[PDB]
Order: sequence, then C-alpha cells, then structure tokens
Amino acid sequence: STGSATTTPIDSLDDAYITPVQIGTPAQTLNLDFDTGSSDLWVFSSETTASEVDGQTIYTPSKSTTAKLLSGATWSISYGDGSSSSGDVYTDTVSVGGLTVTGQAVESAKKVSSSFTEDSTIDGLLGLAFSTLNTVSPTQQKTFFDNAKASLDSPVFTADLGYHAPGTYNFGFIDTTAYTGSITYTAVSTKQGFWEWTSTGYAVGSGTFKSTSIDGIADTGTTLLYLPATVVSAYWAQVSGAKSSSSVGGYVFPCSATLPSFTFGVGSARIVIPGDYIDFGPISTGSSSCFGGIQSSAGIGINIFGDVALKAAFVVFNGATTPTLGFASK
Ligand SMILES: CNCc1ccc(O)cc1
Repeated sequence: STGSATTTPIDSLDDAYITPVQIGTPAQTLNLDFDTGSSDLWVFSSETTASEVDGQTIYTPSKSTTAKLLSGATWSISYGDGSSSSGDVYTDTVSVGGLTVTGQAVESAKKVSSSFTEDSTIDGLLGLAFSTLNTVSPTQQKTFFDNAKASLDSPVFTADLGYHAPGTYNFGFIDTTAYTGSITYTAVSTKQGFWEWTSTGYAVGSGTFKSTSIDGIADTGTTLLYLPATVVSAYWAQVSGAKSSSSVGGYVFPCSATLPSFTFGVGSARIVIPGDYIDFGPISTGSSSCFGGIQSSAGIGINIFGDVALKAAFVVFNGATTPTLGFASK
C-alpha cells in the first residue's frame, strides 16, 4: 500500500503545515500538523474543555461506528514552546492520503494550552518520530507510520514541504519526479527517539564550506533552523544591522536587508537554503525589524533542522530495520 497527501502552510510565513486526515466511520476529516519530532496522534475532540476550543474541527468518537475507548489509557505531552495537551485514548480507523490503518490510537484532548486554542487552523498533531516517545500510559502506543509500515510497499515516508506553497507527504514510496539529482542517505540514531543525524558542515552565502559535525534532528513540527551559537553568529554577521534581541527572543534583522543563503552538508552533498526562506517577517505588524529563520539552539539542548531547512530539500524518512535519512535538492 501507499498514501499521498498534500500539506498546506497555515499562514503566509509557513509557521506550520496542515495535512487532512480521515478519522472514524463515517470519516471525520481533521487538519493535523505532521510532526517528525513527536510520537502522539492527538486531536481536538468532543471531550476538549469547551473554553479551550476556538474554531478547530473536533473529532467526536461517539459518531464513529469504529471508535473504541482504550480503557484506562491517558496521555500528556509538552512541546519545546511550552504548549501542552492531555486526555484519554480511543482506537479508530485513520487514513492519510488513501493509506488506512485500523486500530490506530487516537489521543482525544481533554485539555490543551493557550497557543493551541489560539490557532484555529491546527486540529491536532500526527507524530512521526519513533514510538518510544509516545506518551500513552500505561500501555505505550504506536505511531501511524509504525502501524502502517508492514502494509507499505517500502518502509518509508517522505516530506516535500513547500516555500509559501503546498507540498506533499508520501507513505510507502519515493516519488523520483519530486527531486533533482540523487538522494544522499545518512545514518540515524534512534537513542533519543528522534530522526537524529549528523550534518557534515555549513556555508554562509557564497562563503567557503566549514567541515564540522553538527548533530541534530529532522523535525517537521519545528518552524525554524536551530543551530549552535557559533554557526548562527557566523550567519547573522553577514547581515548588516542583525543582532540577537533578548526582548524579542532571538536574532532580528532590518526588513530592508537581503539575506544570504545558508548551506548545510549531508555527507558529501549540500542543501542550499535560499535567503528568502530565512525571512519570517516583521516582529510585530508594521515593524521594520524582521525575525530570523536561523536561531541559536543554546538552551534547547539539541540542534533542530526544522522547516526552514527541510523545505529546501526532498527528505526521505527510511524506517527500515536500520533507519536512515535521505536528502535531495529539488
Ligand atoms: C504554537 N504552540 C502549539 C504547537 C503547534 C504546533 C506544534 O507542532 C507544536 C505546538
């Protein structure tokens, strides 16, 4: 089997991308944020505290003939930005892009934090990191990908995110029309439950490539590219008037600037992030200070190759017995 779904940016900055997902029978279609940095499939639901729901589409298990309470199971998760959600668990049929899983754990939110309520475009998250991070207790549950794997033609999914445009998530096959050149594969560590890999270095604009190992994760759920402070300072030093602002919470730059590209290494291959991808626009409506798309990972405890980086590439998440990541230009 295979599946193929279009993913669409939630706003004009590509803060996140939402992909339609069918849950239940008859289908209830919710727009979820596919997240390679977490391992829970959770939804706004008929159980979510009514004051915490503002415009999201909800899953109603009582209207699904295939929904079953997973008796006793609870879940609770927090994300890097201080947002969180928790609730109980149903099993139901879940389809993505034509690929169906029966008996998928669908984590129903009873509570969500403010930055979920305030985003009407995200109806939940679909985790695609390793199932060892799933928060369901007392019986940990599998991700949609881990449940689908045995049915797939090839144990892979691919992320092809758009810059200010829709893109595609594919399951079970590699669309050889979707990228240019060859895919370079690189080793993954699953020790922390993430798609963790080591980049071979970086360049800023037309500058020389610096060969240096940068451990990090491939995380579709993160907007920005979070790298060591050395690397980030080297990038922003090339933008006149850029500075790190404690008040704003990262590097800002004059909106009048033209940003340089950023290149990262994948083995002997190179992925070039155009400068335009690093612009996240005014810090506040009408400001002439703009927020940068490359930020320090100091204090996060991990480097994160988020959407700024991944949208520059065709990315293969190879879930074979020995997992690997692949990157191609496109
Ligand atoms: C913006 N805070 C809620 C949130 C949204 C999306 C996501 O991947 C994690 C957390």
